[PDB]
Amino acid sequence: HSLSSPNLSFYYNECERFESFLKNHHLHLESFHPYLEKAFFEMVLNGGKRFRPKLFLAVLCALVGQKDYSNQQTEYFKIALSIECLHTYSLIHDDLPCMDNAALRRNHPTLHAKYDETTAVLIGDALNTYSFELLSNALLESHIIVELIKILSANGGIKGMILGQALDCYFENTPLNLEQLTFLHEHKTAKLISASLIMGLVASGIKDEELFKWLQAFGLKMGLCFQVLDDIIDVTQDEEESGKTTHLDSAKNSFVNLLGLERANNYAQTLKTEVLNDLDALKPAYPLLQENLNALLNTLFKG
Amino acid sequence: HSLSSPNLSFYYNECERFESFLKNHHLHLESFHPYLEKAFFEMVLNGGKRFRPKLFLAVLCALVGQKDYSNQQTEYFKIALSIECLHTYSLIHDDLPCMDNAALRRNHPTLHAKYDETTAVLIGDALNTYSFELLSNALLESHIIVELIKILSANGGIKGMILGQALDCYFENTPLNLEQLTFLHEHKTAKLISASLIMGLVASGIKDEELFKWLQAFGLKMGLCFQVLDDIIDVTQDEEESGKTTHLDSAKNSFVNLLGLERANNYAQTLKTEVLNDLDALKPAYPLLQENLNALLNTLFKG
Ligand code: DMA
Ligand code: DMA
Ligand code: DMA
Ligand code: DMA
Ligand SMILES: [Mg+2]
Ligand SMILES: [Mg+2]
Repeated sequence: HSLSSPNLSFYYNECERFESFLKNHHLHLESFHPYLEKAFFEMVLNGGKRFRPKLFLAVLCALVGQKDYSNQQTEYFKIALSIECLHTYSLIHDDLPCMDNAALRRNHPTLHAKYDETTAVLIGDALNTYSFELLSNALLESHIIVELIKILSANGGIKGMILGQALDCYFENTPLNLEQLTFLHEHKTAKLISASLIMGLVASGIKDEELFKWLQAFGLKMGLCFQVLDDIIDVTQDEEESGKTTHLDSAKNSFVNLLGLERANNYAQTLKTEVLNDLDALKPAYPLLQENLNALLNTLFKG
Repeated sequence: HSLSSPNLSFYYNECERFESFLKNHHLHLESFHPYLEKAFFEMVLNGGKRFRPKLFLAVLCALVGQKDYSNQQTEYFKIALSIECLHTYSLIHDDLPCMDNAALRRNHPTLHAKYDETTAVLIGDALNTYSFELLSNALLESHIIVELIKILSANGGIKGMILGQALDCYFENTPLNLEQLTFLHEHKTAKLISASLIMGLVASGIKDEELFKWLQAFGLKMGLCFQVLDDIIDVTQDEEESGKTTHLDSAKNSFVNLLGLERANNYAQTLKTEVLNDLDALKPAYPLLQENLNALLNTLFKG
């Protein structure tokens, strides 16, 4: 890392510490199944940018004082892991033969390729449910926990992430317009990204309705940008760099298919610019939060 | 109905009222998907004995006074519906082509037969997540809600229902012993049945650790009995009576395959007898609870 403020340095360190927490997270299963214990958490451990926990932590590390943060660190990490579990579950089900049929994710074989289809369906299911187990076991105030579960379940469920996925699959042959593809991407991807942001504020304990509505809106815009960049990743990166299977392009609905690569790059660059401009509005009122988010987004936007 | 006490009559009425609540439960989805709104709740509406909500209500109606119950009825019904949603999700994923490949459930076509495989996977996922949305939106005390989510997620997840399902599918060709099949059935089926029982006590607000441990143990024993009777249902009932596809018998692990029908009936009859005998221990201390559970189990055990 370069020359960073104490606040930003603290945030970076917590992201590393969360990765250790995730790596040392063991679930003990006693049964006569040969591999279920290992295969359950395998996809979480396999890799990932941890973008959503980083979003969660960016809000949280900036809003609560380091000493007040310290006692509840493990509990905050449980919440961050619950977001990652739900995200990982969606990846597993996304890669299914009946869905996107992918053989590789996070530089490793997919659960249905290594084991079988059934195993992949069921572990996806397990991680879906496990997200809420982790959340309910985090030792924060009860009303905070309830509110966190409300957010994760609304955004990750039928009105959010799943609507996006169902649209993506149903209209895989139908060419959609830009407004429809934007809607799809907002649901498929942006909903969970905005959830991560507002869950941070909720987990902090701080009442701030104005900031809540800001973070939620920011996440939808930035989450759309995230997916547009992901669509570009498919044609610009090989499997060794992306960690995941390159889809056969024209078979599905992406920004690159709709606009062509050159126009999609233009759309993405101007979307990036607006995202970072919106982030400047945080700087007077919430400078510590701006700092964390700006650093996270610069790292993402560099490639 | 026959001649029942006010308490038992109240319980019967609440079960009917919950069915109305479920039937009038609407989720509004605005999107350009032609059928997702309808298909989401379709399998819940299609039918079912509502055995698990009835278990939940049997505990709850008996433990809390009718006037104290009245104000929170809707909230209690949300919790009961969350159990049913999670149960329905497991049915949807159970019937998948890669799993049990069933064309019929609850006297209706399965989601993958009526729509497609992808739709079935995703709606199952949605109902899984939706269970926790319903639970977190029930207006009871926060610490009760957290505790309810803890129970439903532990028992319905990797250490419970899913372990059972993964065992069932992995060892579909391996013939298991009686101890192994019992273990499988306890996880696959009994875990969610015992959850329904203890969730009732938790939802009531009453601290009773002795009753908690009793209900949990009772549910594992009775839930095993439930699955043994279900195994017998496959060979004794046609599709019009069961509402669901008759599996091709010897291909999987059931009590009928392991013991043969005659021995399985003997095992089931003596299991039933022990269940009802265990229920007699409730009668001095918790007579209202005994009454509700005994009536529910007599109805189930009659066929
Ligand atoms: C919706 C979408 C783009 C999922 C892939 O997410 P990601 O780029 O965060 O992958 P990972 O979690 O492996 O970092
Ligand atoms: C919620 C979720 C997993 C969406 C996947 O979208 P995608 O198939 O475009 O993502 P990827 O390119 O990472 O498979
Ligand atoms: C594990 C198992 C036996 C599932 C079928 O449950 P059920 O007999 O309660 O079916 P339904 O929910 O349709 O009444
Ligand atoms: C948790 C769950 C749905 C288990 C199904 O067991 P099964 O396949 O024996 O049940 P059914 O005979 O109802 O399909
Ligand atoms: Mg994909
Ligand atoms: Mg089945």
